[PDB]
Formats: sequence, C-alpha cells, structure tokens
Amino acid sequence: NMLLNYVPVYVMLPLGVVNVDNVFEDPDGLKEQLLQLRAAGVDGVMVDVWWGIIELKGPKQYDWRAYRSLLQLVQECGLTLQAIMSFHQCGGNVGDIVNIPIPQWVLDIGESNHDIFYTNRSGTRNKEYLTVGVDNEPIFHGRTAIEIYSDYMKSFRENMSDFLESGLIIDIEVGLGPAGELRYPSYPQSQGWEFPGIGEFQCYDKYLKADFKAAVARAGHPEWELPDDAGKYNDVPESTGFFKSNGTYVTEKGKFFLTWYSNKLLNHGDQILDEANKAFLGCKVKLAIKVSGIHWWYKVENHAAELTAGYYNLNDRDGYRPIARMLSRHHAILNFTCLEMRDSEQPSDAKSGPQELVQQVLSGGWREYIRVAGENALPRYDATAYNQIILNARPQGVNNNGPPKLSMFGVTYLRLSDDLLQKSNFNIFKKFVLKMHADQDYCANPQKYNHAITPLKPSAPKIPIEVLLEATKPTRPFPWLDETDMKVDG
Repeated sequence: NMLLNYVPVYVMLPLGVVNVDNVFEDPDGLKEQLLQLRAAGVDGVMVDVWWGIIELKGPKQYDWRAYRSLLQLVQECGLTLQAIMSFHQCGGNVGDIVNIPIPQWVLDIGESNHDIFYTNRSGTRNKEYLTVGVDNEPIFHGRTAIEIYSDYMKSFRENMSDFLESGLIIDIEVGLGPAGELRYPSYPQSQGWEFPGIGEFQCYDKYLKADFKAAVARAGHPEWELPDDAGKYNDVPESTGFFKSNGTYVTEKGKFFLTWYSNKLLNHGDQILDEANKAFLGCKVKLAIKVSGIHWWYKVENHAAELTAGYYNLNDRDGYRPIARMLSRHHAILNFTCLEMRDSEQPSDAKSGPQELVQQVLSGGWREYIRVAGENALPRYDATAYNQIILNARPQGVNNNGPPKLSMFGVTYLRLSDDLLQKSNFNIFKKFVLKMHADQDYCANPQKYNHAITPLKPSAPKIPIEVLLEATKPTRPFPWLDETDMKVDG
C-alpha cells in the first residue's frame, strides 16, 4: 500500500505564537492559517514551549494557560502537535523580531555567577542556555539545571494531561542546548561568527574547566590544559594550530580533549532524557532531541565546525551514531536537519557536505534501529528543495510491496508564515505534502502508515560510555537514490 510509504509532515508554527508575556495573541489569525494547512493535508504542527515564557514569574511558578489555549486551538483544527521543551533563548540577535530570553530569575543568578553560561576562550558569556557544567550543580535556588528541566517536563505532563490523553501531542522534543539542539554554542552570530567560520570551543566556564582538569589528572596528564590554539570563530582550519594538518587535534592530547568534549554532550543528553522518560512515562508520545546540522568543513579531515560544536566526527570516527545509540535506550527520535540541502548550493570555500552529512546521520540512526525524523535547515519554497526532502524522506523511494526499505519517521517543515500561504508557494507546498504522503490523501489513523502509537516505556538499561563510543566505528551509509521517485512535479 502507498499508505505504508506515507511519511507524515509537520509545520513549525510562527515564532512567538504565544508571546513573551505568555499571551496567546492572535488565535483568529493562527486558526486561519491552520485551517489551510489542515486542508492541504498537513499531519500536524511543531511549537516551541519557551522556558523563558512558562517559568518567568519565578522558580517553579508555571503558567500554562496560554499554551493550553494554543494546544486547544490546534486540536480543534484536527492537527497533532510536536511540543519542544525549549530551555533556551529565542532571538537575541539584532533584527530578531521575537526575543524570549531564558527566565530572568535564572539570569539574575548569572549576574553573580557568570560561569553558569557557556564560555569561550576569551571569556565571553553566552546567555542562551546553561552550560552542561551546571547540569548537576544545585546552584539555582537549590536545584540543579537538570532538576529544572525535569520539574518543567513533569509540570507540562501534568498540565497537558488532557491533550496528552486525547492524542493531540505526538511527541516531546527535549531542548538540549542553544536553539534547543544537543550541541555547544560554537557559532554565535552575536559574537561575530559568520558562515563558514570553524567556530569556537565553549568549554571554558569554571565548572567544565574543573571537570577537564580532574579528567586529565586521572589520565595522569596534569600538564594538559583546554585548547589554546584553536583560533577564533571565523578562522579556517588550516590557519589554526589545532585544526591544521597534523595539528593538535590528532595528538594524544587533542584526541583526549575532543573525546571529553563530545562525551559531555552524550551524557548531557542521556541524563536529561532520563528525566523525560520518567516525566512522560506511559504517555502515548515519543521522545525526541534535535541534532544540529554542521555541514561546513564536513568535506575536510578536521571537520572543524563539527568538533567545536561538540560532534567528534571524522572521516574515520562516526561522531553521530553514538548519539543515536544513546537515544535508543530512551526509545527517542533523532530529529535532524538539512534535508533540503544539496552540496552544489554551498560555496566551495566552505567544504560543505550537507547531503553526505544527512546520509551518515540517518544511516547511523537506522543502524541503531531508532526513528529518524528531520527538518529543512533554511527557508525554501521551491520544488528543488522539496524534492531533496522527499528524497531524504525515503532514500530508496517507495516500495510497491510493503513499507519503504528506508524511511524517515517524519519531516517537520520550517516554517509557517504568510509567504508559505501565498498562492504559488502554497501550491507547491501542497504537492510536497502529497508526495511525502506517497500520493495518498491525509490519513488520520497512524496504524495505516506504520506508526505504532503506544505508551512510552521506561528507559532501557544504562549503556556504558565505552559501549556508546563503540558506535564510532566507521560504516558506509546506505545507498541513496540520486533523484527521488516522487518529485513534486513529474
């Protein structure tokens, strides 16, 4: 059945649908847009549930009223919802329309303790997220950063119990860093970074610094300090001592740091997902995390941009599969991006390989037997962009006798706007939805498109770090079609 080949499509809602003052501003306007998506056959929508909005009044003071109205509207429109536990800052750059900083009460704590933020070598503080360093430090009026995330998700599960029960919420994406992604804020625009800069390591806050010192000490190397030759945000790998050919990154010291640096993220995600599984135990939703798509420099041995972001990915070390294996014990989805990108669309000076990146990540996920979903990295309304997504949605195309050989769990389109609803753009979008649906009409029952909706089971047994890292063993990605068999056009 073409239904077994049907891949659900979701649309991210406009930023600030619920404003900084925790008010659901334009219900009438959103409902209008939502009715069109519904009519177009869209399966559901995705929304950021801003920590900076919900717990703004004070520690553990949660106001869910406005979001409940949002979810109520979405439900009445007949759409499902992917809720992001957004424990990070929205906006923050000049020009950004919607700015939603993390809770002011958390920031006030930062004023007297700057080390709660990711810090670069020069000492600049990034206030969009709390460093992994304080994940387990009870410095937030008694709670650790994780307890904060945990109480938040438990409160959400309690206050949205009706929505979770009626099946309105299909999955919970857990924010794990800047832009809600499991990574370090290595390429901040606010600090001058510009594509395709290699970015900078963000492990200099005192907690991570002490962490590293204790780690190198165990290794019997007290003389090892955090990287001091990685250069700056906009450098190219070869202009730095750490990332250049035969640079520090290949030395025993370099490899030790990178492993330590990347491991922090794996445990960061593993520990926080432990709370999500506990918080959403029994709910008929799936958990998920967002992995950033660092495609620039993917084509050179140093994978500089990837290393500074926290993904220790090399030509011979799979830096993503360990994340997929980590997600497997939580029965979580690995939500990726760059599904719409083609290598030929990036400047050569960036050694960009989004296509290859997507293939590695998706293949790794499927290799770990986990669900893999994804998003388009940049705004696109053209058929070329949609065909690339559809290609990635079913790398080996439709299967005439059974579910597709390979298939993404779902695709979340960025982003719902007036531009998207314009006649011509929307016309193409609708074809994109039809193709994602394998030429089939919107299907309400997930059972028909091989999506088993069941109660979330507790986390599987802990997987030791060495077992997670065993997934770094290089493996050829699955073969991809050159062009999809379901183009929006012919």
